Amino acid sequence: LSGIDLTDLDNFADGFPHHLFAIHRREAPVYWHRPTEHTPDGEGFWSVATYAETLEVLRDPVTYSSVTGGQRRFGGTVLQDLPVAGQVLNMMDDPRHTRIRRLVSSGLTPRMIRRVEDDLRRRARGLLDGVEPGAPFDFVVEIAAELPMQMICILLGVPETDRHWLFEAVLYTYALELIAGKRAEPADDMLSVVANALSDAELYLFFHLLFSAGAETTRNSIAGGLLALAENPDQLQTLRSDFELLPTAIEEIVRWTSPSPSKRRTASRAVSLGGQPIEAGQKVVVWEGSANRDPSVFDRADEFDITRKPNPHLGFGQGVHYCLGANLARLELRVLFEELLSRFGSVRVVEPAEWTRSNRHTGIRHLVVELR
Amino acid sequence: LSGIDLTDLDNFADGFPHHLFAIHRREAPVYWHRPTEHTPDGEGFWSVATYAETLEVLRDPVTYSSVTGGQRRFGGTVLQDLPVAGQVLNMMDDPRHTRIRRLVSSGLTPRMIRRVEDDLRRRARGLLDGVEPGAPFDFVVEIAAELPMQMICILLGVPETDRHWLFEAVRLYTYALELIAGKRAEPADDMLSVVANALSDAELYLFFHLLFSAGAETTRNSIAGGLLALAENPDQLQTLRSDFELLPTAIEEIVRWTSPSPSKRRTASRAVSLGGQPIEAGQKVVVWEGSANRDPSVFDRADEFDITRKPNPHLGFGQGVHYCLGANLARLELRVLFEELLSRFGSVRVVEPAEWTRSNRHTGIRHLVVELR
Ligand code: HEM
Ligand code: HEM
Ligand SMILES: O=C(NCCCn1ccnc1)N[C@]12C[C@H]3C[C@H](C[C@H](C3)C1)C2
Ligand SMILES: O=C(NCCCn1ccnc1)N[C@]12C[C@H]3C[C@H](C[C@H](C3)C1)C2
Repeated sequence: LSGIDLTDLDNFADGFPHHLFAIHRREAPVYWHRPTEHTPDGEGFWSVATYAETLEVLRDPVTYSSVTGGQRRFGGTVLQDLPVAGQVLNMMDDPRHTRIRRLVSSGLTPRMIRRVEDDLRRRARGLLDGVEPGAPFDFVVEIAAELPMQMICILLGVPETDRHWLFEAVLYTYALELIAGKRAEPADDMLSVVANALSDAELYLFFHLLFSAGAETTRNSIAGGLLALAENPDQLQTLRSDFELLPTAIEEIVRWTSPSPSKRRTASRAVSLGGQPIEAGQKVVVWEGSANRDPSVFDRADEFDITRKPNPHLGFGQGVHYCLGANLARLELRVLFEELLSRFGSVRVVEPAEWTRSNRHTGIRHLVVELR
Repeated sequence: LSGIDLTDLDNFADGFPHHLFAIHRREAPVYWHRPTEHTPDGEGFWSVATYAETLEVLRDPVTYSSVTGGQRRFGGTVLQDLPVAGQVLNMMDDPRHTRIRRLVSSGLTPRMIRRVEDDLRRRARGLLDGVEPGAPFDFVVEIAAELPMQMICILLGVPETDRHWLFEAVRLYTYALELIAGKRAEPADDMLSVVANALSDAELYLFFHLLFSAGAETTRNSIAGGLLALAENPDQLQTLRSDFELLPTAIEEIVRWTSPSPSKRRTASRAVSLGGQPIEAGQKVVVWEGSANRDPSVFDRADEFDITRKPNPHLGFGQGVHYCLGANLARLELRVLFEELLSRFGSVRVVEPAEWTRSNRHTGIRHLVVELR
């Protein structure tokens, strides 16, 4: 561990480095990672690689704050200190977090869910209908990105005409206008619900939180799922032959892909974690991408198994900040794989996957496939 | 004023709308501007167009906070509330403001000012030597942008080889964080090192951008606007070019006239009256130095450009505790550029109408096509 820099992004250029986290889990489940030239803020942090200790952190939001602690001016939930701490739902503590989470949730109505589902089924059908069997194409650009971006446009009440403003961005001006329109005439969408309850800055952070959940996190689960099934063709065949297995399979996709593999917190008081003495103000990073392959908890943790049960993965978090979009993500994955696997039992990856170079997101930038 | 929206940027796309602000000074020096669809946050604000009241706000930083007030979560010094309030020098209050201000000015050493000056003189001479007389060219892109960007690169300690990251932004984020890390590893004789080695990466980046803004936006705009004004006033151009002893007075007039940073926001921290109106804690207050700088109660012939204007107690660099730390650097940029240009050229023709930036926070020219002879 002394020689491994978890802030050196070159270690993440080829995917999540499971082999380095095996070392971390074995040698030091909780340890103090000194800063290097790559480390945000020039400051060390506690690094947590195992499941039980990761959950200890997640389940104690008072001790392990999503805002700040000690004399630290601001923290948040990424390793770099950010002044947006406190001002966006994921970087918020109680009592404000409970209120705002209730407000956001109030906008995820049964009708919105059906609106998303109806659009997703039509769109996924159309996209998969236009695939040329056996012809190579980039699955990330042509399919994986499109579906969840349209979902988030529907949640945010972005008119169909204006969705180009969002896509081209993967903006501020358009979002502020969209925000002012909804204050003017409230509309039946989540951006309207939050805008008519907050500053424009807070609204824009919310906007980007969800644009990120779709554009990035959900897209990455989709592409990663296709790659995992491509690597496990026997499992692909089993799954396509009985979609009753799909909900269980989707959970394994999220555990395996862990698209959001790390979180930061800030200790608010002295505390002992994994036998280590944490001080008020210090940064703690948990690695759900490592917890999710902890062999203390998951049998054959380094194998993809679409039947895995139980599957208590931390891919959508755990506790008070648990992913509000978890079921939307599941719905995207379910519909996409129904339409894809109904059509195609052969998935060949024809160039090596190109990964995003990040320790905050595990994502595939390009995945060139042929479907038959 | 009932039919005027000072938050509608269509009103600022052609320069600062001096006509609207003459109406504002006449009708209601201080008044409550209701929000429109263009108004940040959907919230009204007090708008302050006259010199006396502008000055009064600037000079009372306890009442008129640069952070927040009342129950408001965060404010800052633009109309939109920003969560960077409290975390960058200009959006800070005492006691932290004083500490950080002194830190930053400790880096404006005589040797740094010399480094800037020696570079400026060389580059300004190079650039003007390169001009083809009579041939049209974009003064903003070719000259007015270049000089002050080089200045702020010197202040922040950006190696000449990495200066393109900044020019191409006007990728930078990533570069700035590596530059910050390098100043922590190996302290250098520059302003960024001084601040880095006294703060989070965020805070340092916000400081980096503050100075970057100061150079690439505000100083650039003074230079381009100063040339436009001289072009519009050719007799004064001639008088100036005959006697460079007039330059210091002229430069103050350039700053008054151009008012490159023509508005500021504050947040009231307590109940107070301004211009005979009651302000309550939490309420936004926007002052318009661009307007104050043409208030006829203070400036004779206020709507006329006069290079000899004395006195000239303009608010173009602020006033009170947040007064521009770069005032002498901006004046130096202006002085060298106009020495060098007016030495060579007594004829300045603007050949395409000026293209203005669309903003009520900055008054600046995006393109200014000139011929010099
Ligand atoms: C496969 C896709 C997704 C994954 C893996 C994922 C993962 C996560 C995780 C790990 C957290 C916990 C954050 C923390 O502990 O600090 C979270 C929170 C959150 N997610 Fe997702 N997410 C996904 C999709 C979405 C979608 C589509 C939405 C759209 C509604 C969404 C909205 C949210 C929100 C609003 C939070 C913050 C909840 C709170 O702090 O109370 N997520 N997500
Ligand atoms: C013609 C060019 C410039 C103009 C018109 C200008 C204008 C201003 C104004 C109006 C303020 C007051 C802000 C407030 O009251 O909220 C200010 C502050 C400031 N200026 Fe400039 N500026 C110019 C160039 C520069 C330069 C070249 C620097 C480089 C050091 C600079 C550095 C600063 C700093 C650091 C502050 C904040 C000081 C504080 O908050 O304590 N400015 N400037
Ligand atoms: O914090 C997140 N995403 C959390 C992890 C991914 N996710 C999103 C929803 N479910 C999972 N995103 C932002 C995006 C912008 C705006 C704010 C603050 C900074 C900058 C980061 C939020
Ligand atoms: O606040 C200013 N500029 C003040 C007026 C221009 N100026 C600068 C120095 N003298 C004059 N700039 C920032 C630039 C970035 C980073 C912080 C906060 C936001 C976003 C705005 C500062």
